[PDB]
Amino acid sequence: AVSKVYARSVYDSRGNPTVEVELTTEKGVFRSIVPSGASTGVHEALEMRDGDKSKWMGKGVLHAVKNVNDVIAPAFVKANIDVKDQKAVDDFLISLDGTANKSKLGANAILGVSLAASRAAAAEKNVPLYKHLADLSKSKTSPYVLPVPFLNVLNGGSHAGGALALQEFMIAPTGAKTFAEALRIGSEVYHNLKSLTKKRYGASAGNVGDEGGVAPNIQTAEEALDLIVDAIKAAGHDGKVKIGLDCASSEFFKDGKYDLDFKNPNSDKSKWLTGPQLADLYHSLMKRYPIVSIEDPFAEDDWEAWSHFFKTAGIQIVADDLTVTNPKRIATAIEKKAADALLLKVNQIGTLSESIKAAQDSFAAGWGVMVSHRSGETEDTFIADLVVGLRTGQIKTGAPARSERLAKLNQLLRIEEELGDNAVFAGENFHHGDKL
Amino acid sequence: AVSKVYARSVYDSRGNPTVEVELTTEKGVFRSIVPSGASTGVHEALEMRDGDKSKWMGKGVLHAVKNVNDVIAPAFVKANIDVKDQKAVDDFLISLDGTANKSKLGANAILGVSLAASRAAAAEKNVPLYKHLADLSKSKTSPYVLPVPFLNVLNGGSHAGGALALQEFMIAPTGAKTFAEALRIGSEVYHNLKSLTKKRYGASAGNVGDEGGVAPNIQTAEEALDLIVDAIKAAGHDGKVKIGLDCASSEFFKDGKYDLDFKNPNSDKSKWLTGPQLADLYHSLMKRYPIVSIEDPFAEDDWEAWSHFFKTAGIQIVADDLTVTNPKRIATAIEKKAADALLLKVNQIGTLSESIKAAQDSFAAGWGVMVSHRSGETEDTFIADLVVGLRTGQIKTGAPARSERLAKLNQLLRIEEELGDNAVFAGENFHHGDKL
Ligand SMILES: [Cl-]
Ligand SMILES: [Cl-]
Ligand SMILES: [Mg+2]
Ligand SMILES: [Mg+2]
Repeated sequence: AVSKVYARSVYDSRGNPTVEVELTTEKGVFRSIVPSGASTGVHEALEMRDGDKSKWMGKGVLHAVKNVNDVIAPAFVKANIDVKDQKAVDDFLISLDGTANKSKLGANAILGVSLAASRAAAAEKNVPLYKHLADLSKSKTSPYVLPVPFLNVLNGGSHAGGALALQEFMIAPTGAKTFAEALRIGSEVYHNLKSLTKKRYGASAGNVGDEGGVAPNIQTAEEALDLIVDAIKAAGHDGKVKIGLDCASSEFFKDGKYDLDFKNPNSDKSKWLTGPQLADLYHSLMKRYPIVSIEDPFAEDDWEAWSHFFKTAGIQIVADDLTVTNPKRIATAIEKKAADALLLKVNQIGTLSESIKAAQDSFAAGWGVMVSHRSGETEDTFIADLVVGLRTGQIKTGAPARSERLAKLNQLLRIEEELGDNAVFAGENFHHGDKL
Repeated sequence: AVSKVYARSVYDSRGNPTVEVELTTEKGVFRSIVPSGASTGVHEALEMRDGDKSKWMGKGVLHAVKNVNDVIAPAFVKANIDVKDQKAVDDFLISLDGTANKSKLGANAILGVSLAASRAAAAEKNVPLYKHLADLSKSKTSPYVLPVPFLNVLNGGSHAGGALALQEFMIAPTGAKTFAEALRIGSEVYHNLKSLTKKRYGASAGNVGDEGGVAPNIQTAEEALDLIVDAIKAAGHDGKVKIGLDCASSEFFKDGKYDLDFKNPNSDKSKWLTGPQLADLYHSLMKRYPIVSIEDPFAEDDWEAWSHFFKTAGIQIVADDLTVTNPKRIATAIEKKAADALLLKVNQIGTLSESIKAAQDSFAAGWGVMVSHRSGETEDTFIADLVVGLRTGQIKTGAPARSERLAKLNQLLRIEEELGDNAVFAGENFHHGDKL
């Protein structure tokens, strides 16, 4: 029985405010912190921002906090809802908002409460969070599955100087026998990579981006890939570590063509590519490097490009901007066979219930689900329990640097330990961890 | 009653393993993570590192962990000590190790249990951690004092590629009326500095160092100071934000002199300074900029340079490498009137009791105490409660970026809200927060 609902403003990993919510019941006080999403998006749930240029550069969340304290709290408390019933909880908040995009209350206000309720329910049931999550999602818990962590290690695209258009380069320690082992190997690689970067690109090159990876001035994709290969070798993990890529192609998509030199204000339209030309480029890289996952290879609305590439690509293809954790977009993607893996951002949708259904719908279609962090994260470890609870076998939660990232990885080490014999590391079979 | 003591290996903010301890009592499970120190030091407690080049680059903490699990645990559990009795707990641990620098068990194995114990005691007493810490240190609780945060924003010296010899540039929002307000102001200036840096030094300049600050290629101290002044003005916080510096002079101390171009292998010995010459340089800066605190202005053993500068300097003078949170070093510094503020790194000593005694000893001599994070931090927020419990009025815990930093800052916001009328923000009187 919830006796109180309260919110306050706290800071995310990048120094911007975000919402923190507190739910109190007879078992104690349960908290959740919302990562940073969108205030102005077409398909996503909207996060409410204060917009007062006089405070926090216009990024405050006092309005959103006020919605929780003064709008949601009274009603919720009065409603006397069973927190164990996540669905009723979420339906309640949704109805209160009454908008399709949670634009009345703000998706940041709604979500905080959604997740806190889950924490409360787990305490009530006297079980760990991931177990309660497994219950809510009807996932197999015999055994449970630990995910392969896709570690951000190097960044390109809008995150760095240099011509390199591809946004994220990650490592996936699929060859490990345990999560703890996958994490150690991953950390060794990262360290080796950091050192090589400093050596070749200069000390300043060691500074990290929002997610903990480095971002030297790289000029080509081969350059970056070679670098990573060298780090794996140096760490002595050849054959045990694969590469994941986030092309974030919507950033260089122009006039139906893809500008690989989008960084050049003077890019040559002559050289811009068509989706098929671009597809051929990726096929080439795939043939030369151990790439096992590719996210957003094509633009958000370029359905045709995605379907074409999908037909002949043999690795996991992840949809991020193409689907924006949106039910309608997911349905379209599925039907068109545009990809086979969905990057799940709880905050893009706004409630635990909807998030769960999105994953379910995805699994039902034979697709994988990569649970993901946001660039502006917090010390909240929810996602760690979520990836285990949904049994996806794969998570994207930053480099093995910056505590907003590590906090999740650490929670995973904890979970694995606790599960003992009752859990398995997804390893090479991460694409379908739910079916293991 | 403690029924179990357990340790595991987790990762610090830099991706290095560290020790995590958990203690169980009838009230629950209590945990703590140790920040990263030194496995080698002449005066600090020794952190135990595995040294196996085949794992974690030689940084594992399996041995330290085995020490907790196989040596400390059994003995601790059988001892049946009252956790409320912090002295008994620490005495027990110290004796068990039997060395003066905790080199048998490792300071990292010891500290974890010391801290965890404090958490369990707070729960038993049914009070927030900061209150228990207040009780333990005999601090004044009416009202309580929230500290001024010294936020790292820009780095030089070892941390950057320009000629700048000084290591840390921090801002301290003394002019705010509340901790929350000081934090908001602090964040605004940080954002503004980041923009300006990217603008003048290039986008790559926006990447952060270990502690969340930027590290552009700055050539002079004025250059850096003016940048900060500009950031403060851009943010509209003129007069409310002060500057704290960490010269880390030991880094450029050589042969009795101070080489300000130590980064240059071509430093001209004819330009190396004497303590008094260096003292003059600092005086000039203090004249031109609003510097209210200077850390390690002279080398760790250069007692004479320190005492002399101290005579004439009218600002807080902080001791770091000079004291290494060591009782003998502190006593010496006090006696020689070398500084008036001690940087406290709990991990440099190894136990909570000793840390408290060190602050007490410092307060007794009229000095201030700046509670500090380590470069390798964690999601553990112990230090936030500690600064409040010791009533110091000043904490050094990184830039307002990277969750291993914000976690503490966010913890303070919570403490502040909880205390309500019962607390006050140190503001301009941070030097003597204990006597406020
Ligand atoms: Cl994001
Ligand atoms: Cl340190
Ligand atoms: Mg993406
Ligand atoms: Mg220092």
